[PDB]
Amino acid sequence: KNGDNWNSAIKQVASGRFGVTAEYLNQCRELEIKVAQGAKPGEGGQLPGFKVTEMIARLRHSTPGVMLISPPPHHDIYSIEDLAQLIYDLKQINPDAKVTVKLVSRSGIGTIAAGV
Amino acid sequence: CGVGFIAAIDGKPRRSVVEKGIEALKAVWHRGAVDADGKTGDGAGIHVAVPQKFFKDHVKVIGHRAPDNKLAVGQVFLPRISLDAQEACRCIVETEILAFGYYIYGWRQVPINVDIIGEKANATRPEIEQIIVGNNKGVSDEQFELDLYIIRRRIEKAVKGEQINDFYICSLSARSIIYKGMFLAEQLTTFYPDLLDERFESDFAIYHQRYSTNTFPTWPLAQPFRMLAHNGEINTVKGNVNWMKAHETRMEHPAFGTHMQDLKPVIGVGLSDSGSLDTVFEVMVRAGRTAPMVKMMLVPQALTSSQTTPDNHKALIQYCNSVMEPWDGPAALAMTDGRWVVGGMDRNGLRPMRYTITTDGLIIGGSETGMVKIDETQVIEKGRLGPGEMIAVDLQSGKLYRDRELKDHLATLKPWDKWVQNTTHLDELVKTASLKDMDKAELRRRQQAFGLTMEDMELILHPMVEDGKEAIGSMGDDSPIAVLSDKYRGLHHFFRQNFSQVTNPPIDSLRERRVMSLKTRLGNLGNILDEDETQTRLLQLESPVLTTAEFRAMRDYMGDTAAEIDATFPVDGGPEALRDALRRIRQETEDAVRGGATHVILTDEAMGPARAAIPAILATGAVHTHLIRSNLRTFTSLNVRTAEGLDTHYFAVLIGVGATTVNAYLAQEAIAERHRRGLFGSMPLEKGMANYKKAIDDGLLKIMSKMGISVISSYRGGGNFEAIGLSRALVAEHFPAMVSRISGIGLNGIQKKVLEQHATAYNEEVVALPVGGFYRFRKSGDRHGWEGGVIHTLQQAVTNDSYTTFKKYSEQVNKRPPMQLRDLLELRSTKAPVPVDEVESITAIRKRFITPGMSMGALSPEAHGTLNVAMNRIGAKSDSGEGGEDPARFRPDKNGDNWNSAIKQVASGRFGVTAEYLNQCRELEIKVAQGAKPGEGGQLPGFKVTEMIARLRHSTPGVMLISPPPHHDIYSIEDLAQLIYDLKQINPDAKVTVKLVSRSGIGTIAAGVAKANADIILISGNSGGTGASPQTSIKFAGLPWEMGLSEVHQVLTLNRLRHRVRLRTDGGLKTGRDIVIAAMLGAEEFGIGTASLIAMGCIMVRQCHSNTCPVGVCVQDDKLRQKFVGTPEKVVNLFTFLAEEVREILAGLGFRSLNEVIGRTDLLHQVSRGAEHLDDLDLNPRLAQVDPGENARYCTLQGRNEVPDTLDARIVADARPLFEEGEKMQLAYNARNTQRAIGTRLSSMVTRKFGMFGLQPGHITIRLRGTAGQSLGAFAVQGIKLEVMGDANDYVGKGLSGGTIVVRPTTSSPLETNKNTIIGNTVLYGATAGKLFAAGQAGERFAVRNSGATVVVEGCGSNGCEYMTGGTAVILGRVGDNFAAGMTGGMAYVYDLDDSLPLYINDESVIFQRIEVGHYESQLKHLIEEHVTETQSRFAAEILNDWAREVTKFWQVVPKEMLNRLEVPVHL
Ligand SMILES: Cc1cc2nc3c(=O)[nH]c(=O)nc-3n(C[C@H](O)[C@H](O)[C@H](O)COP(=O)(O)O)c2cc1C
Ligand code: F3S
Repeated sequence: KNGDNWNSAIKQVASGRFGVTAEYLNQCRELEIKVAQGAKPGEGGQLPGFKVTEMIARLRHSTPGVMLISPPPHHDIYSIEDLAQLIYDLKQINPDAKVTVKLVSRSGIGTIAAGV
Repeated sequence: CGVGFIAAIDGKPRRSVVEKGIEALKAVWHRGAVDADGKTGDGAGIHVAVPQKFFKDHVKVIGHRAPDNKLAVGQVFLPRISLDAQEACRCIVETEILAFGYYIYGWRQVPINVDIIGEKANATRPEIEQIIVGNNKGVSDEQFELDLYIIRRRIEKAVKGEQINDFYICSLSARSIIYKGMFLAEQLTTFYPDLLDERFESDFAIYHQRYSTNTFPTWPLAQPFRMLAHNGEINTVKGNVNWMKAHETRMEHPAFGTHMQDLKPVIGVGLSDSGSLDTVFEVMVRAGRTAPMVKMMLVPQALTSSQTTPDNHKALIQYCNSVMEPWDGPAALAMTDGRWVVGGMDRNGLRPMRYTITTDGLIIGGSETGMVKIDETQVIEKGRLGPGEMIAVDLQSGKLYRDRELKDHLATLKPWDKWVQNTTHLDELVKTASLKDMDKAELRRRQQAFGLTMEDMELILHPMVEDGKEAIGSMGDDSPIAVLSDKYRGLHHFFRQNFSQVTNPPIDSLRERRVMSLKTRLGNLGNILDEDETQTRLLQLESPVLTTAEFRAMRDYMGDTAAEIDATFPVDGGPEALRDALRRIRQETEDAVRGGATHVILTDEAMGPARAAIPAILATGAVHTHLIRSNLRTFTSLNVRTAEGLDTHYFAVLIGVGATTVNAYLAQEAIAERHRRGLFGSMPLEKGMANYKKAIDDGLLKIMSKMGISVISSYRGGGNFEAIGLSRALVAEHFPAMVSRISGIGLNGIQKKVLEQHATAYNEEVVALPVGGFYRFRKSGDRHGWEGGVIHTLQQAVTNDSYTTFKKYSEQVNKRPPMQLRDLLELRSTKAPVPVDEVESITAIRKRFITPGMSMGALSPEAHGTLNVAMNRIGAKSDSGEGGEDPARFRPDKNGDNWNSAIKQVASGRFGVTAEYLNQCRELEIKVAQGAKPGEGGQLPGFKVTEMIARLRHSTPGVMLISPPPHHDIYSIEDLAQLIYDLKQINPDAKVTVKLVSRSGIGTIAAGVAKANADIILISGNSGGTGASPQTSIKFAGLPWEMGLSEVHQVLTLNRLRHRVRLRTDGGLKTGRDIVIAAMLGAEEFGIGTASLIAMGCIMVRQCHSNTCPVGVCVQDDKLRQKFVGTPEKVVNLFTFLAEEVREILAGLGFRSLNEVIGRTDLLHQVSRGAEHLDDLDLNPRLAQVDPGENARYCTLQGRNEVPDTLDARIVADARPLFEEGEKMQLAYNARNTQRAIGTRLSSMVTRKFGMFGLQPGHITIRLRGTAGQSLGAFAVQGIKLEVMGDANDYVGKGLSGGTIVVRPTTSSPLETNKNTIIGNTVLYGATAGKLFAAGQAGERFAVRNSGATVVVEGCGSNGCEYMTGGTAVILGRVGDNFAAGMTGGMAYVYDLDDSLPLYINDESVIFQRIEVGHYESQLKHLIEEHVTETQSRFAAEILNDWAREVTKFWQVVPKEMLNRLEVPVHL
């Protein structure tokens, strides 16, 4: 009511697919795809046991007080063709948003850049 | 437009100064007008020192040997068309230079670039050359400059003496040089490539960029002049040039020598006002005086009778005003000598000026602050200039003198207190002389001799001596003009007063009487180029009106030195008695003057049954003009008696023509007679005489302030009038420079009428005075325009739908004898008639009609609503008026009507003006004046302000409301272009229409307004009604609208601007023939006005100013409002009938539509009255037809005229998420001075979206870096917040309604907050609600007409909180002069450290005291807490720390009207 916009303008599609939902993908302007980040490029994001509250369980559709660790590989990205298919899917489900990949700087990234 | 000066304090030549000057020139394009092509401007110029090394190297390159003494350079514009004229001009210059024996080094042709100048300013481009002269005789510099000045005068004279036009010496000296032209101000440095060389170095630079009012340019009329650079306009130019012509005969000095006989015509011919000002300035400087002294003597400071000024400056000002008469008007001067550089203001403080000091000893002054860029880490003092202030720099000693220090250094030269002590003010003289009768028969005889009536006499005389004020009319005058009458009318009916509309504003009289002077000096004229206490040995009077007692005292004083002259002529003389009488009195007074008599007394006590009296106006004019033409007026002070003077207009016109004092003895005789019969009651004779004298003085002050003049010493002999209905020969022979565009009766008719009246008076034994019918109607005589029969016939025709009755009404209206100018005309055509059906549809001409607005405070809201309903039903456009409008009227009706308007007025009061109120409309209207009162403004009596109008106007109930005459934000055409910019910014779908009043010379203002991006002009005649106005204003002002309309159309077509602006006239239209004639003259839209009122109940009772109008139209009480009998069907039928008659007459003419006739004057002809024998009124110039060329005479483009975009656009694209979702936003930008009206378009958008108060405060915030332009936050609604870091220019916070503005120096400022200026003038003009927190000294006219806003400022200027009505203002520190004058509602809190407030404040309607109630203490505490939280000012925190000790230092200012109506008692 006070002109406060609490929504998030960029949404993420990570390797966990915790809160992804048909309604969650239309409240945005740009969607982002997560491959790896600068701290844990291989093992994916993790969340401790005593952190997840009941609200976290409702957000992530899970059991309260359990250790949640995201699977390292995107189970639907096993090759670059899978990446193209996933971008097709995302652009189909959202008719007006943009897609974005997220890489980590390493040698031999040129071919990956050209592919994406 | 703008002037500016950059000076170095040390006094060393350098390049950075010229660099800064050119940079300042390059950023002023926003103020000056724009063109269509972008290659022509109004004129620009720079004035710098002479680069000695540059020309020395040039001469060395030529081949000569450069000497060591200085080298003078002179710039000349030679004619370019021919070739042999250039040769003769060079020969003239060389033969007048080589006379003094100097040596010439040669000429030079400055290279210029001729692709920048547009084609218009190129057809009159002169050939620019320079001449280099050198001193081989070896004289000092002062003699050198004096000789060069004398050489320039001699050259100008010898060239003028040969009719060699277009030859101008711009500047010839060895210290200064001038580079001026007609190019754009920006391209200066790319037009004169000489200025690009880095070898030009100076220590002072003065730049000017003017603002023209004519499409045809002229090079020599482009500022700056030799010793001056003026911004504004000088009103008193005619009186000043006349008195200069008088003084030209006895001014001499041993410095010049025989060459003084060359400089007799000190003022040339064909120069503008600033030109004459500059030439007199240069003379008085070269004579030996210094620059500050002559600045004081030409335009002095207002001699206040207060204890704010010590006696030193008081005696100085007395001497200055004793030497020379002032030059009133708005003027911000930036002049320079060879030694001093002075900036100064006028008496009132209208134009703006701001200066800044750097750390490296450099001072930069100009009109706006952001014109030059300086880092914040180098400013030392940002100042301003109040009324009459001045700041100077001395280059020889290298010092900077501010106001008080310079005033002291001036007043410490000569013993001014002793010199001023040799005067004599005639009060103790009459007091000690007081220690040392006419029968009623001859009294009535003479009263009938001079045509005085009885009822019209007491109706205007008894209210003068009863309370001390003047009468009040209630409706527009339709009496015949001075020449079309058949009864006797004195000469004063033939002179209409003047006024200023746009070029310069009028002056208020009730709240600015401190700055007006009515002093009169006798025996004071002398050598202005001499300085000795002999000049302060004269006679002083407080007012030029004298009763018989003081007149006898002065007569006994003068005694034998007077020379009394007759003013009578034999009645039995031949057909040429008046001319011989004039010649006789002329020779008599001239011989008396040559006889050493220093006084002339015009008296006509020799009237009897055998000799008639000459109208004193004519005698005074003849004597004055003859004493001027015989080089003798400088000797004798003219003294005049009369037997007719009764009203203020008579005394005004009698003093304006040359007289010094007027004594009306017969009126005092009549007053004493009326007292001896016991009519006033218990009032003594002396009290009545005092009231009468006060009334005459106030009338004179009103007539002076009508046109922006504050000194009677400069109005005398000015000829600021217009004679309508007189021959050209007589008005050019026996009167000063005036204007009479149409001719009139000559000497024969005057004598005939005088003799006939005298025969009716004395030959027959008249026993009682007639009843008279001038003001009111009577059956005896004095025919009018509206009559009983006509009113009844109109009412019947409109109430019975009988078109035949309307035809009979029109026939009755047209058959009357000629009562107006157009009645002397007759339309004709040679084509064949056409069946009536082919004429365009009735609705097509019905849509060309409007109804001029009337304020809601004047007439009852029922009639206003009826007009609006009828107009919104028929399809035409109505007007809301001046008193705002009801908000709930913004919704349609269930029956198909709408109680809204289509045109909103933005007057000089700004009552209900709000960002919303300017949105529900189509055509904004900016009222400047009207026909019933040109220079008074709208007024509303006391008891007509009920609670409804109180909640509408945000005012106090039961108290009078008189709007200020001048627009506090329109002081010149520059501010008017600015205001039109703001108004077109706030509303995207409106066309801004200006209103005008007919007068002489309106063409210049017309062309200016056309160039100022206006859309619709509106010319009004003198026959417009009102709700309340003085009688002199109604009967003795304005001209018929035909003359003005013809003039404005011809001027707009001449400059090829007519196709860019429509035209519209109003005032006294009843029939169809007048509409067709108005269409023929050039009008396109017509307003009917009061006629509609008569079709609604008004039957010309003329009691609207008493709130008891019988039928119930102009009323504000319950009982009379219920007697309303109006109906919109009446107005519908009225407009239907008008369109029907127009259709019929246009069919009879031989055309088919209105587009075929607009702009044609070759269809009119003139028929005269041979039996009247009067000199045929030469209406020929009113039929002057100029060929339009290719653009049609009526043509106009579709839609409003475009306008450039400001920063607001960049916001509305980056804030679109706000207009689509409604969320908080914070934006940041850099703000230059060129950007104007930052943040108004967003205000309009949010007003359309959420309304006035739809968003909570601070819903969207904007930060601005640098220097904001003019009109910051104009009409910002609640929810917007603006915060600027730096300084604002002017007009900041205008029209604020709910918004929030914050100004503050940036965080790195080394300055002191409460010791510098941060904003401009007229801050918060007519705001309604919101807040304004600042840190610094404001400007003059701070928070005028404020009502509801809350403002907190640290120190302000003069006229603070003037005319306030509500809200709260918290001032910290020193306040200006004349503070809280005329305040009516609200409250003020001042912080005084020296208890100086009781000396500056105005005790008219405010009381100042100490704070006692804890409630107000807590309120002020909260306000200061909020202010210091917002801007983090250190002074506010320091106050809040020591609050328990500062609660006593505060003073409270409370209006005299809210003493009991307030909830909490302000006094315990
Ligand atoms: C009673 C009355 C009140 C008026 N009030 C205003 C006013 O408040 N502001 C204004 O600009 N003109 C005012 N006018 C002038 C009209 O707008 C219009 O110019 C004038 O009445 C037309 O002249 P007319 O009487 O011949 O029709 C008023 C006129 C009358 C008769
Ligand atoms: S004189 Fe005025 S008050 Fe009404 S009756 Fe006529 S309009």
